[PDB]
Amino acid sequence: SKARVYADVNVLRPKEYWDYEALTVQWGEQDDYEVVRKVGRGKYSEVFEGINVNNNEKCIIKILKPVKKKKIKREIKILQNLCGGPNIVKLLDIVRDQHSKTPSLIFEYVNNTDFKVLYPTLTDYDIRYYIYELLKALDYCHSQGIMHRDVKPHNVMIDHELRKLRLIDWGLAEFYHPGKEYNVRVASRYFKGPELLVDLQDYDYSLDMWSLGCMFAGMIFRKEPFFYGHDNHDQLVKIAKVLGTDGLNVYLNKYRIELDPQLEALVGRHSRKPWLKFMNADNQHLVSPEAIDFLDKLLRYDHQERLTALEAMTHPYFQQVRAAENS
Ligand SMILES: Nc1ncnc2c1ncn2[C@@H]1O[C@H](COP(=O)(O)OP(=O)(O)NP(=O)(O)O)[C@@H](O)[C@H]1O
Ligand SMILES: [Mg+2]
Ligand SMILES: [Mg+2]
Repeated sequence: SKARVYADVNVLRPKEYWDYEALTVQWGEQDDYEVVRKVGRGKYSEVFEGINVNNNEKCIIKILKPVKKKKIKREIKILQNLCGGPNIVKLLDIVRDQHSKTPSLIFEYVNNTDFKVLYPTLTDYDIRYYIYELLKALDYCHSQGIMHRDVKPHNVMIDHELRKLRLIDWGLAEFYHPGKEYNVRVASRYFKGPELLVDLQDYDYSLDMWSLGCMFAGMIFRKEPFFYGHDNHDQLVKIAKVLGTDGLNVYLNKYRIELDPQLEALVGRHSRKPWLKFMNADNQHLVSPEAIDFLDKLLRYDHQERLTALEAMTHPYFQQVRAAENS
């Protein structure tokens, strides 16, 4: 399997672009940024709203926990490669604690509204606008040869009042190389695509489109997360109960994949369930034909059949967003 678009970006660019184990950090001043209040975390870090002492503006401080040094160089190099791209979180400085050399990443501050509270207030149009904005970041990162690999609502900051979106958290991201087998232990469970769960390691930028589709399905069906499995195996079973197992078997045999037989038995045999069977009172003001048509072209087992970020932004579903953007 190879990417259908932007497959040669790293191929054609200099080794330094993508050779992040060779990064050379040019540390800033740890004192310029002060911690004001904890806003998030990961198994990987502590994230605080900070203040830039030199100009008084809010900032974000991402204090990294001890991990192999390559993991830190990777996240930094990707941020520097994308800095300036549409809706890509801006990395402002990199600083360390003299004593422990604990690295902290400094970012622009986005005044986010938690998605469990924001998403449910969104109008149909806003959903369209925000997914469109998130698509600009994904088309931009794919075009630069990088997969995000952790597309999910906690990694999408929205300042609703400013109608500003930033695709944050490039900590799992990677440079795309035609033919490389990648670890499949990436992304959040609800957003893991079929290829991660069936162990197809030579995946590409299309994994991010499956993750975007799960976010979209959650928004229009008012159901978070939309594929709610307790562990990986179960995550593939929740997928197979919606998409049907005929499609899966087509898919497994296309790429020459034999599932683990216990997994294979959990999965079982399920008829495809049309999308409209999730339509209800609460979500019917959001489930029209274009939404379904669009969602259907994102949530496909075959990563090769899924829309690319570029195709997705031109889908008719986003016509009004495009026109508003054009005048
Ligand atoms: N620029 C930002 N503006 C506002 N809030 C932010 C910003 N960056 C990060 N946060 C918050 O910090 C949380 C975690 O930081 P993030 O950069 O996603 O992750 P990580 O520590 O590498 N975690 P994870 O998603 O588990 O891998 C997010 O889910 C946000 O709520
Ligand atoms: Mg995160
Ligand atoms: Mg992360």
